[PDB]
Amino acid sequence: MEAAHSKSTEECLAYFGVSETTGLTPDQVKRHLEKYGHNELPAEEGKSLWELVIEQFEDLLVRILLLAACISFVLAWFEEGEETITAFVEPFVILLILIANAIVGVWQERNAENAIEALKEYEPEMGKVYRADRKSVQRIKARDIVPGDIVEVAVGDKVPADIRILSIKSTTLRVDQSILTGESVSVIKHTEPVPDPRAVNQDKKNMLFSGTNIAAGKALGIVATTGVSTEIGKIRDQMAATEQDKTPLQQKLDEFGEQLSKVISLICVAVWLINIGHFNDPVHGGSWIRGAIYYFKIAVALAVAAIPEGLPAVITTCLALGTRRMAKKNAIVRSLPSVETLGCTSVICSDKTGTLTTNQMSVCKMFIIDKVDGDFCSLNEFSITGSTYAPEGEVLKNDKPIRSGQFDGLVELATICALCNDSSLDFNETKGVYEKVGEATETALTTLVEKMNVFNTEVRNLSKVERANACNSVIRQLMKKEFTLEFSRDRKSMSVYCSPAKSSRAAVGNKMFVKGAPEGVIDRCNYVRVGTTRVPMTGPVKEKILSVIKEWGTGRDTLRCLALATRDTPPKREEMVLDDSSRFMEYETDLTFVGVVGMLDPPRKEVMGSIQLCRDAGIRVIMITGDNKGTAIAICRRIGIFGENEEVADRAYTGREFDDLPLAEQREACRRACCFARVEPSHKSKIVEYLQSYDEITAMTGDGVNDAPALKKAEIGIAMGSGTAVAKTASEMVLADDNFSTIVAAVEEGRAIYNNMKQFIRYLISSNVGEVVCIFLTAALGLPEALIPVQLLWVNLVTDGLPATALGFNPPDLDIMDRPPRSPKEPLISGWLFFRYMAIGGYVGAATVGAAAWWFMYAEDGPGVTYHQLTHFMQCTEDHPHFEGLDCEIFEAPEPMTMALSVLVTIEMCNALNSLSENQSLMRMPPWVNIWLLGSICLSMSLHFLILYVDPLPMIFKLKALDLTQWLMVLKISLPVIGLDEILKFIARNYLEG
Ligand SMILES: C/C=C(/C)C(=O)O[C@H]1C(C)=C2[C@H]([C@@H]1OC(=O)CCCCCCC)[C@@](C)(OC(C)=O)C[C@H](OC(=O)CCC)[C@@]1(O)[C@H]2OC(=O)[C@@]1(C)O
Ligand SMILES: Nc1ncnc2c1ncn2[C@@H]1O[C@H](COP(=O)(O)OP(=O)(O)CP(=O)(O)O)[C@@H](O)[C@H]1O
Ligand SMILES: [Mg+2]
Ligand code: NA
Repeated sequence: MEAAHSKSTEECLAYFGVSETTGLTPDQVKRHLEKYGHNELPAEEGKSLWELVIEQFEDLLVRILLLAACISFVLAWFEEGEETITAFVEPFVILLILIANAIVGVWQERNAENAIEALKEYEPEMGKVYRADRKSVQRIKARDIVPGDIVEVAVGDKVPADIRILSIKSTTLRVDQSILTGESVSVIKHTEPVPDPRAVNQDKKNMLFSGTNIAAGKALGIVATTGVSTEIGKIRDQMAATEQDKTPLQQKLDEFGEQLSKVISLICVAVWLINIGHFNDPVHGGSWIRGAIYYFKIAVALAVAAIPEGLPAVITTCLALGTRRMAKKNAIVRSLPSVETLGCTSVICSDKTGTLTTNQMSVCKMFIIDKVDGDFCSLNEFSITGSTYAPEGEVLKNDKPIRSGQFDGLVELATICALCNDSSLDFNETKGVYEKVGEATETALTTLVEKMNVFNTEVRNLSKVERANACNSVIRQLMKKEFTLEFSRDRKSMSVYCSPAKSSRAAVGNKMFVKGAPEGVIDRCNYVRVGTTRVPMTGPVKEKILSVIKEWGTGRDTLRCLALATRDTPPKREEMVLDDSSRFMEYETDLTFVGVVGMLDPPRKEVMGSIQLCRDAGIRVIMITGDNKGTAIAICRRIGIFGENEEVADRAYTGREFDDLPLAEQREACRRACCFARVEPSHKSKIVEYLQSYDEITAMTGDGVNDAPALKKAEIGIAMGSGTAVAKTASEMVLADDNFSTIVAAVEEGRAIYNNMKQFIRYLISSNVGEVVCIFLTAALGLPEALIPVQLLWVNLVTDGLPATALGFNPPDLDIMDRPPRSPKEPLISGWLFFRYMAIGGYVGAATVGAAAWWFMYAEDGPGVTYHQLTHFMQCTEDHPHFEGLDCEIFEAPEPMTMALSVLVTIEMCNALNSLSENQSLMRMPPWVNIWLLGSICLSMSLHFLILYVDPLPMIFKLKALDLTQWLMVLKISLPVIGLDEILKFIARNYLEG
């Protein structure tokens, strides 16, 4: 391996000590191969079903359930009555539930995918090398390519490794480095070295990246780095090193079981102490192990009582629906759990051009030197109409139509835009629209010529599929494109070498047409053309030129400027090495300015407003672009990131400025800044680190593998619909429409979902609290079981779930977007709210137990010891004549249970409603505010009545109710809950919170 790109062709050949015409020798291979290993990325790791199901049974709760299911299973086998043939339901059900979860997670993860897996899609199976054990090129498996061997690639091949170019055989080499950046635009590779050792891939012009494709050409090169050491290999490392935390909800839940667990074992401790009398009174007689079974079978009740068995199903079904929802709004969210974290986004870093703007360019202004005399200088500003690349529009001066032709400067300005352009227009029939062909900024300048036919030629007499390129075509035939000197970020500009068409324009012949950033060119300008005539560049005219350029790109116009020039007497062709880049800037000098051109990348409509929502939302927004700081800011102002006259010194940095700062200040800059200019590689990733240090939930965008590491590290990495596959696999969400707006919209659904989600959680949990109270009392008093796990299950899963998932559709608040994002550290239940369900539950636990016990005493269908003796119901068949007098089995009666449970059910269909709002009376927030909530409650009730009226179902449970004598009892017990709440709710007025 080596830092080749900085080293010369010979330097690399020496390093690895290899022959360019021979290749590595079988010894060198074995050696190298050993030292560097094979050319591939470590394999994937995926827990087997075993490992899966094992974690599926790793949750403390699911564990607690498994133990519980066992105990029950053990207890069922301990009877010996033919009628106790139902005992195998309780355990069998729990297991189903448990199992069903495992069945999910296994099919869940199962259909997932790693972004690191996506990368291996870039690893081409074969490759071509030249090794000493043969003279012709060998076609071997990339896996076996080694650092140092001479490699060969061409037109269709996928570059197998990070290769330094040794020699280009075709007349030109082109590469599609999009898997890296995403830009489909091919680039030209050379052979000479690049000085900077810390140079970004972009400027490694003599380098070939493992993953990219050869757009056009054929070349020979020497392998620099392999496997994980290659540009793409580094990324894979970063993405694997990165660890993503759990959704705050998943956090909050794990925290719940952790506690749910401690309480449980504590109750057993209390319970045991309440029945500790058995150490000083027991007649050491029989029923000693008919008492153990009690504390045991009462345990598994306690468990299913404690766990919100159905919650998981509710949540997931909620998230899915919302997902499917967001999808309609163009937000493609991949992991359901994200929807939570999304609704909490603190900061959003959005790339500019693709999402904030439309990436649809068009020239608005022009300006050619009109007159220079003394210090008196006069320009010639214009305007151009038409936002589509469409050839439809008019050139104007002071908003008055004009014939570009009448001016010379323009005629040239035009020919330059027509010959220093590697793009083109095209018209499709499928959707009758004018489509860009080359690059955005060029495919525009071409549109600029069509709109301004400098030599008034027909056209209106031509079809659209001809009109698109019929003014350019003309200028293309007045001069000959000898070759071009490509754009390189060093000299920020480009130029085409031209010779005329013999006898028609051979006045001076060989010309050089250059376009590029205004700064660069204008310096390299020693003359200015005042329409068909030249004058030496001079102090004032230069200032006038630049000045307008600043206004155009800083002013409300926010335009991108391309100063245009031509080299009247270029050097002689033979005096030019068209294959080594350093000399281009030298070739593009002693120039004559012929005009600058401005163009606009229009923010999207929804942006202006979305940007405002976020403000309202207290969600910060940061733009990341490639625009010079000066312009970056201006555009930030035009959209609302900044105020028209707001101070921004400390709020917007440039990629470089940022490096020149210390890890300390670096951090500050981030929590306050809102605009990053020309940001290099790591910057994205680093910024996500500083925005996380302040514990902010942040979103990132981007689409090439270059940004996979940031997308993975952001709390919500965001990919583009038209982005690459890896980026997507590395992202939590995907804007099918690439639109910034789509982001916010989504952030909002997330805030809505959670609110409702949040409620049904509180709903289910609370009941689970009361269920336990019941089970406690039932054991603290000694009273016969009031409720059975089975019943309980059915409840928490169905009778209670439907209303839960129903509340999921709770209409959204109105100020959802006027409130700061939620703090992740916000507990679902605490304070006075803790107190309410502290109460409610305590109520159901009394209501329930009381009701069943009621049937025992005070009931007209099986009276009982109104003296409370029922408490020793254990002792019945024992001392029958010991106050018993009657049938020793009424305790095992079914009706008393059907009491305590129907009291529960109703108390829930009730408490369900008390949850439509956390603090609003129902007289304020009526139950019909959500029809599903009511619609479901009914579905659950009929269901309840289904377990009673069917014949199979009842047997597993309790018997029917005696409506009006027994049912009314239920109601005079339950309904009162609503009030208890309303009362406690009303306590929201007597305090200061609303
Ligand atoms: C589900 C049923 C029960 C009985 C339970 O043990 O819940 C406790 C518990 C673990 C918490 C408490 C429960 O505390 C009690 O109910 C007191 C025990 C008295 C009954 C014993 C009879 C002798 C929650 C349920 O209830 C109230 C209202 O007091 C609210 C909340 O839970 C949530 O926000 C849900 C988490 C998704 C948690 O305080 C939570 O602890 C936490 O870490 C939280 C933040 O989680
Ligand atoms: N095809 C081209 N040839 C020569 N100069 C060009 C050009 N396209 C743009 N320019 C000018 O050169 C300067 C830089 O070009 P560069 O290719 O880095 O821009 P870019 O802003 O399009 C990158 P990004 O796509 O990330 O926003 C620009 O600021 C512009 O003034
Ligand atoms: Mg460009
Ligand atoms: Na992520």
